[PDB]
Amino acid sequence: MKEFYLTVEQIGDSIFERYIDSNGRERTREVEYKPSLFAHCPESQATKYFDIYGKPCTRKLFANMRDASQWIKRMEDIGLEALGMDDFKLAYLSDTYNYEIKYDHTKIRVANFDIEVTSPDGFPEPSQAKHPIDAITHYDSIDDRFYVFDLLNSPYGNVEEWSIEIAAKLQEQGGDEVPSEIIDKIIYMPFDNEKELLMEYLNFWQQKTPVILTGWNVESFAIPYVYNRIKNIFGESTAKRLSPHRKTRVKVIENMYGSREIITLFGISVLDYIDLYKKFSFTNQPSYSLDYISEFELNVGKLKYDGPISKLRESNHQRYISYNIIAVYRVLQIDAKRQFINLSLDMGYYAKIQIQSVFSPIKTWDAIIFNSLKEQNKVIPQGRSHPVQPYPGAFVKEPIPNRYKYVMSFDLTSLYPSIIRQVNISPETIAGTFKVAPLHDYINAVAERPSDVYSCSPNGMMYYKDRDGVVPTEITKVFNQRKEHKGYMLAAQRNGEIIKEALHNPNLSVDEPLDVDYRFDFSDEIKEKIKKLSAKSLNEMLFRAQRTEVAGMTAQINRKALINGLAGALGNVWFRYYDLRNATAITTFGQMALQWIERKVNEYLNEVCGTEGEAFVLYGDTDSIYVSADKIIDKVGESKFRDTNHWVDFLDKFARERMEPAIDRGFREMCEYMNNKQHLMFMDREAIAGPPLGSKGIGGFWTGKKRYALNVWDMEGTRYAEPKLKIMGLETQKSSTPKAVQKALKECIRRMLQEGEESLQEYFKEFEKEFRQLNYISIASVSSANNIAKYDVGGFPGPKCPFHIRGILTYNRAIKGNIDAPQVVEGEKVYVLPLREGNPFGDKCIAWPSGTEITDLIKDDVLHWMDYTVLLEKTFIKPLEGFTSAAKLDYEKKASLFDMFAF
DNA sequence: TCAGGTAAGCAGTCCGCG
DNA sequence: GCGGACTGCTTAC
Ligand SMILES: Nc1ccn([C@H]2C[C@H](O)[C@@H](COP(=O)(O)OP(=O)(O)OP(=O)(O)O)O2)c(=O)n1
Ligand SMILES: [Mg+2]
Ligand SMILES: [Mg+2]
Repeated sequence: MKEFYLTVEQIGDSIFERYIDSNGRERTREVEYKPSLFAHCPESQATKYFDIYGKPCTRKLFANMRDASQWIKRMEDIGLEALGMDDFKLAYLSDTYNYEIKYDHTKIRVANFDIEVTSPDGFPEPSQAKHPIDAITHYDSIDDRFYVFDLLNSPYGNVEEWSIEIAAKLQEQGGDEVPSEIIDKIIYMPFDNEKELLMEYLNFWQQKTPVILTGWNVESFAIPYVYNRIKNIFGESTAKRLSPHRKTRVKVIENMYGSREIITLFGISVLDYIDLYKKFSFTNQPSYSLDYISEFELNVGKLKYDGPISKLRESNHQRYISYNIIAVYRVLQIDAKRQFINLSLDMGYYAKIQIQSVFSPIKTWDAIIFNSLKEQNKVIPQGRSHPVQPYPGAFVKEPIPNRYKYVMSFDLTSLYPSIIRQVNISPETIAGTFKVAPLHDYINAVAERPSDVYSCSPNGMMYYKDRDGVVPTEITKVFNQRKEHKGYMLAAQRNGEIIKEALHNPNLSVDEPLDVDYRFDFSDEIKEKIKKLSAKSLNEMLFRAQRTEVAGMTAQINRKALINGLAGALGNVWFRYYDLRNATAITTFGQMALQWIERKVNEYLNEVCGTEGEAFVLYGDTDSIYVSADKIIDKVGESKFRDTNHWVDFLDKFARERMEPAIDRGFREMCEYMNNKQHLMFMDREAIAGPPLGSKGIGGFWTGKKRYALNVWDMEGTRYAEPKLKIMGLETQKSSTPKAVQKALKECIRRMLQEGEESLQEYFKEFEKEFRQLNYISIASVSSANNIAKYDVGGFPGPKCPFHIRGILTYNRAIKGNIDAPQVVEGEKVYVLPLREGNPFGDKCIAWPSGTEITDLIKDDVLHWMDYTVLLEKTFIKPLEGFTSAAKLDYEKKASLFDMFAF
């Protein structure tokens, strides 16, 4: 076995490292690491160390890390650059693991835990920890066991032991329905008192010390609550046993409004799953409660109980403990699906950072680039201070609002990273500048050629062509990984569609799902076998295919996110390689590329159609073009196609055989114009969109920038069994839009695009008539709630008070005095409802914590005073009015001369 | 909402617009 | 009532 680190820390002049040794065993060591830093030196001094610009450096080897840090300070005092890796544990990892790390996840202890705390007087604050911890469930990935620590005796009630037998039984049997597959994995430990529970928990923790520590809100709640509670009962030294090195730090996390505390446990890598989910899922959710996310991710029912959670232990200890166990399992279930832990480990070990640093793209890239440059004995520059300066980004074309019947789209592959590679944009590759013409002049190829020597961006920057910069080199490596995983994702997607087709004609038989790798396109043999399978086996295969697609999505999109993160890091003042010249070189080239190719595609299609000056490109955003294909379809004639799939094939062939070579010629010319190092502008066909053949559907529409809908039949080579709606920006896509309203607006759009005006009018009429029956939560708007205190003029709305904040203030007055009433949390999200005039709440709206039922203290009055009319107009009618006017449709049948009863 | 980036949409407040 | 200046929030990329 090749060795790999688990955790690394600097504590004074020592590195503390936990690691897996050559025999696969977990060990810990203290190393008195002597760091090196660098200073510029005269050419007269023979050296093997050079900075990124090729200037010679002397290496200074320090007696200890404190000496090195002090030297950095004195160098600032003198006014001289202190070069090298100033984060010493990153240098330590680089020296200790001077190879591509291969890690074995089976040896890494991943701990998932959740605690329960009964509190009669509101939310139990982690920084006070004034209430007993009465349950802990702690899952250990190495043991594959759920360790349950259950407090039987508390000042808030004495209870009986939890029953695994009742826990396993169905809810319909009066049981808790703890999943059958974890029942035999539960190790249950009841405790007479809290001191014994906590002492035993620490002994357990010492035996099975987490490397990766996760759960739901563990960083903001569970960890600080456990640490502070132990601290309160036993003292500080005992609480610090949560750290393998007995070192902890209270860390103050600042935001805009804006501060909270966490506990850093040295020698542990905390990856709170809520934060992993927020970074890696690419969702924006109305609520981030575990119940909400679990329901969204797994389609599992909410954990049902009677009364408040503050009385659950006393009234139903059995359910209390079962739900604590289930809470831990649901995070495991989400991860088995999303694979964010696996992703974090992959990224972390690739970069050679503390695993928790994956949350920082700057730290991630700083380490990758340092390791790369170190291999060539090059020396990284010192991070400098920079004022924050705004800079220009992408071009977005203003579309003409309209219906668009036949649409084909194209999108540049990893644009920004591709620009970096093509132009060779890097700190050490800057060759100089050239005199800029207006962007329009480059777009139209009338400007003077920037350089005959160097590779250029239209922002005025020139780059060397003799060798690749470190940024192009390293971005290429991660890009290639992304490309591989996207390949697996798309194959699984295509494979899913094959299964969906078979599900139309399932064989009536008893059989098993096929053992197949869904990351690769099914062979003919597999395809034949699939057509002979039962619906039960096919649905299981579909589930597996979709789980494979999810796994591939996680791996690809977040590698895409990482490489795009490097382009953005160049525009962040804290990045070691911050340079607005390089950040703007990328964005400005991107603007030119889009508009260059818009002109080229327009010219090509005008030529092939035998027309002049017509706009075929209807829209573009950053690196995409949307092309009107009406004229292409019309040249062969609607009536010449057998079915929808026939014209989809035609457009697919047209894109591949005609348009793609034209796009490529256009970009090859642009590459020569800018004298770039390597042509890397690859613009794959994305969507083929249109109405079903023979229908009255409109196919698509745009209302404005970043606001459109398309009926897609093929997306990047995935031919759908059923057409899929691609809706961007519209209210159906916004977490702020009520759930039921998203659903209704989506159906209106479906009818518009697939069936036509009449079908849309029928549905509108029905929804308008029935909507007052919808559950209040389904028709509540959602909003983040920041700056509640600012607009609070005890306790009424101050000047310019936002609508949702007014709602919260209404809520606060209506629950005033109640210690048990759920409190709106600053920075979190609320449901919002309008209130009818003359209501007992004294204002026009009310808001309460999102993902929850409004407290029974006021529920009936809210339900009675809900303004359904205002609700409908604001969330449904107004957006729909926007869709239909853009599409030139009416959602209500206009009067005609035919209106003499007989239609 | 600690944690790479910019562009740009819509809701709402305030208040002008004879 | 619509829209402009402005804040707040949320999306596309
Ligand atoms: N969060 C984001 C999203 C996008 N972009 C920029 C960089 C992208 O390269 C460009 C185009 O966005 P795409 O969504 O088309 O993503 P890519 O082109 O990078 O990848 P691909 O199109 O291959 O999926 O926009 C960004 O800086 N930050
Ligand atoms: Mg792209
Ligand atoms: Mg794009």
